[PDB]
Amino acid sequence: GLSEMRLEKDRFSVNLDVKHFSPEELKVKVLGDVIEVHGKHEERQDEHGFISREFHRKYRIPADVDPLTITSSLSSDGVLTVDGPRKQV
Amino acid sequence: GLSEMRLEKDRFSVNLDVKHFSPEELKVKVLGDVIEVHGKHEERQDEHGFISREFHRKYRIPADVDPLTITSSLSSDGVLTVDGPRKQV
Repeated sequence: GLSEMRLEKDRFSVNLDVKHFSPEELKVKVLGDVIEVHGKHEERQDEHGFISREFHRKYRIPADVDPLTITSSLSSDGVLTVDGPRKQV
Repeated sequence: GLSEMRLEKDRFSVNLDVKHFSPEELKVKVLGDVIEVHGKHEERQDEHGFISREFHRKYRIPADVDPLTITSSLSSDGVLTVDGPRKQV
C-alpha cells in the first residue's frame, strides 16, 4: 500500500500518493498531533480535459507516537513516507 | 466510463465522478467554451485519517458544440453527466 497509514509493532509509518505532483504543490502540514498533508496536483489532464487533485490529508498521530520523531520523505517514484517511531522508542 | 469525455457522432456528452460528495461541494462552473467542474469531497476518511478530493475539472467545449445546449445532471449514484448536442443538432 502506497497510501496506507499504520502504527507498526512500535513504529508509526505512512505511505502517500505524490506520483503526479511536486513538493511545490505538496503542502505537508502538521497541527500538533495532526498530520495534514495538503497535497495538490494542478493542471491534471485526464479523461476529461484538465482536473486537479487538491488534498487535505489530515490524519492524527497516535498518542503513543512522538510528533518530533516523525519525518517525511518523498521518493523519486512520488511516494511520500511519513514515519516516526513510538514515544516508547 | 463514469469519468469520460467524448464527442459522439454528433453529440457532446460527459460522465463525472461525484460519488462521495454533493452539489454543495460540487461547483459545476463554465468559462465561455470551458467546463470547469470544480468538484470537491471534503472530510474524506480513507487509509490515512481524513483527506479531500478538491477538483478543477476544466475541459473545453468542442467548437462544433453549443455551450447553451450542454446540460449537467447528477444521479443518485453520484454520476454527473454534462452533455450538449452539437451546434449542428
